[PDB]
Amino acid sequence: QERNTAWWREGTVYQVYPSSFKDSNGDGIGDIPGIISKLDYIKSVGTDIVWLSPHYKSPQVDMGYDISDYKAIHEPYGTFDDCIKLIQECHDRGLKIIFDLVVNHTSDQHEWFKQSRSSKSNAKRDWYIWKPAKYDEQGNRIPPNNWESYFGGSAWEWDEETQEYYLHLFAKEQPDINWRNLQAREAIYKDAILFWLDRGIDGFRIDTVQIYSKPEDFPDAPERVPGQKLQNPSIIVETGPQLHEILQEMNRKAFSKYDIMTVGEGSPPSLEKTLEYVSSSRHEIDMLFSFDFGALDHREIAHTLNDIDMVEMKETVYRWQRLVGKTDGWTTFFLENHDSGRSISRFASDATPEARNRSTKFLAVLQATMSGTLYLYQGQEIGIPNLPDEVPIEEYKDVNSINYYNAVKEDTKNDPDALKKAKKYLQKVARDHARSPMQWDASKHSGFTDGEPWMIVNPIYPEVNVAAQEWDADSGLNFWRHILKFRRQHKDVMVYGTLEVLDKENTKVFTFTKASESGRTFLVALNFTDKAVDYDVDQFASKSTLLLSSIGNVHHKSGSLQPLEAVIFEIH
Ligand SMILES: C[C@H]1O[C@H](O[C@H]2[C@H](O)[C@@H](O)[C@@H](O[C@H]3[C@H](O)[C@@H](O)[C@@H](O)O[C@@H]3CO)O[C@@H]2CO)[C@H](O)[C@@H](O)[C@@H]1N[C@H]1C=C(CO)[C@@H](O)[C@H](O)[C@H]1O
Ligand SMILES: C[C@H]1O[C@H](O[C@H]2[C@H](O)[C@@H](O)[C@@H](O[C@H]3[C@H](O)[C@@H](O)[C@@H](O)O[C@@H]3CO)O[C@@H]2CO)[C@H](O)[C@@H](O)[C@@H]1N[C@H]1C=C(CO)[C@@H](O)[C@H](O)[C@H]1O
Ligand SMILES: [Ca+2]
Repeated sequence: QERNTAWWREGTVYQVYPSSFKDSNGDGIGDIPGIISKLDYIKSVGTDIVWLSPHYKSPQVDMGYDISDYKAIHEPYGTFDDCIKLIQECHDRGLKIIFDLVVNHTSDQHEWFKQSRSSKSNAKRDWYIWKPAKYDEQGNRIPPNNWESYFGGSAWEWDEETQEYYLHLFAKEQPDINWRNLQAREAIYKDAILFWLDRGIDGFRIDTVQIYSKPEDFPDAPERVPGQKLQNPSIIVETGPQLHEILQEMNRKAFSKYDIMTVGEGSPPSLEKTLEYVSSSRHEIDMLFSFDFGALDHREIAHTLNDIDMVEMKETVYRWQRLVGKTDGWTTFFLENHDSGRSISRFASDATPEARNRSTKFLAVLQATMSGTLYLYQGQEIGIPNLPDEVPIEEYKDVNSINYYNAVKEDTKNDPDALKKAKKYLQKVARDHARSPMQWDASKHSGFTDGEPWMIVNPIYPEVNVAAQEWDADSGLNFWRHILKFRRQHKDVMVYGTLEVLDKENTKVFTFTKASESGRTFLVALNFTDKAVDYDVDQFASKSTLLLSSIGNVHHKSGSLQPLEAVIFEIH
């Protein structure tokens, strides 16, 4: 297996969320012709690869991650031929395109499930996870175990007709596939994987890549939340008894037969268990998204917010940057996605127009200097921030946001202090901050739509929009275009280099080196705080030359780092 791998190792990925990128026909929903009309723009950012979020036929309970037919397109996004055309349009512009592979579960509207739920005697009954009910000391019906769904409530839904519980780690409308069933495996390989590989896509982002294989005895999850009755089972369903077997099968039957890239969502906590997924010697997948960085400011199982521990952040970056150079594996780096809040609001400052611009550049230096495959999310390049405090809870259309808030409403009997704390939690880390439509210009709804958008546009759009940043040399967009050019030109150090952490105990400045096998070495220093901090590069490098600062080289002062100032020096 000798492959073309440089294109995905060095490539810049731009993730498009179809419902929110560009509406071509005034119904308020983004669509594929709209995407096609903005591919020139996507290319102009420095993108090599487009990651298209789910666009298949789907009732949109979980905005496309509940799929009812892998071989058909969500009608608002366009026709089947619109999708074939999008692939060609990307290829025409020198852009690769990867689709989202969501096969841990399907919609409850998928024909497979309609048949499986039909009857215990149906041929596809075993294609999903059906378990009998249990009874307590008082004789009341209870589910097989304490598993909590990732979206709240029990992970088992009761089907009255067949008197059995079915598993759903996500919503009740997303029943989980039984990956022990070999007939289910074959139908998924045919419909979800090879159908699209045969129509010329360049690979897949694999949704929840670690949780396909459940442990046969479905035991109770550990007490992760002290005193709570239900417990999230992520820690026991990840890397299950058949997981590696399954990825090996996907590789042998499909991924190895085409010139593609595969990135899986979710990584183990250890280097060696991670290498079981991404070591090129394992012939499974190419790279993984780790949730570790995204978890530095909140704990989702307890819905709590916390201040970022700078030392923990250093250890978290090094943890997965380690893969490049010292192993035959690969890694990824990203600050934003369709499941996260905006990076400038969470890791920098969105307080003022000046701060929004400064913050966009600061985080661009942090991402651009990380080894592995770099991923951008639509709007990260212009610095879209979180929806402000004035946006009411009713605008948070995400099912996860609605479920959590409603859980607080029910369990606290509308305690207004509890709801305010719930709102504040969501204002920081809800998925809705990524789904507010892309901001093209200062017209009505930022030019995303001629009609009324499905989701409210962030009200900062008159200032923050593509049109306002295009011809301003000082904009976040032009900073991103420049730093991606810098990254490509110095790929030995930025893409493929080995990362080492210096000045570890410093709680205000993160300093790391990027070194290529040739010996060429860069030193990167980021002041994450709101105050100027004394910083002497001569204490970490004998000789250094400033290459760039996120605040402008002429504003860099020797002996210190300004608030949210990131600098790159060539050393040795
Ligand atoms: C949305 C996302 O849910 C899962 O990821 C999050 C977990 O639910 C959180 O609890 C938290 O996980 C932590 C683990 O509990 C902990 O053991 C440790 O590993 O750290 C984790 C981070 O603190 O954070 C996770 C990241 O948000 C789930 O695993 C992930 O796959 C889900 N995302 C995709 C799944 C679906 C289902 O189709 C979609 O709704 C999303 O759009 C997907 O992209
Ligand atoms: C103390 C803290 O103040 C500043 O942080 C503020 C931001 O500048 C504001 O933009 C605002 O951020 C909120 C966003 O508007 C909002 O969208 C939301 O989602 O989250 C943000 C709230 O967290 O409010 C912030 C005040 O909370 C300042 O920029 C920042 O540096 C300051 N952080 C200090 C904390 C540490 C300890 O970890 C020390 O190193 C320094 O005192 C500062 O770094
Ligand atoms: Ca539309």
